[PDB]
Amino acid sequence: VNSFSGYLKLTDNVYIKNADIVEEAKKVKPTVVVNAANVYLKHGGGVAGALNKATNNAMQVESDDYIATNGPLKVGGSCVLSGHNLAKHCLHVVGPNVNKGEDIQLLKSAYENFNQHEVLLAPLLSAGIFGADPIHSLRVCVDTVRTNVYLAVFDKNLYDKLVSSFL
Ligand SMILES: O=C(O)C[C@H](NC(=O)c1ncnc2[nH]cnc12)c1ccccc1
Repeated sequence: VNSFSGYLKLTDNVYIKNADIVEEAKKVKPTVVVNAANVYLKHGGGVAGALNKATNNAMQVESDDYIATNGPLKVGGSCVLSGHNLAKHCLHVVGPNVNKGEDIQLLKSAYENFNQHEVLLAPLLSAGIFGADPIHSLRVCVDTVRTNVYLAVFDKNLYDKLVSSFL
């Protein structure tokens, strides 16, 4: 038993809610919150800007040190950093950004990072301003992630569309 509330059940391991991931994290304090990061860990907008703002820019400061030491991530890759005031850890996962012309096939590789963690609070990778088809991304999530994932969808109309079309 865990502490998430009001989530709709989709498969053996995936739950979904129309919610602000920042507020879900502040409430649950999950072991792992997933950030929809880019390879430079420049947290400007979307999930990343929202999470970083909620940490008072501490996420960005930590991320800049990470990049200075290690260089950029790969599209499809991830790193584990602090969750600051939101979670124990933040798993920064880079899905492909269709608005940058990146390869949508890399979405499955991106979701595979979730399997290294027993339970996660996460956004829908590559959706929103990342420009991929969100129905396709939810499908890839359910068909790739085997650990317990609690998906937070910000946009109400999107959430309703995703639930109503889920197979
Ligand atoms: O779920 C959605 O609608 C799409 C989702 N975007 C957000 O979650 C989001 N965006 C902006 N500001 C926010 N403040 C709280 N959540 C926020 C997203 C998924 C993947 C990559 C980029 C964005």
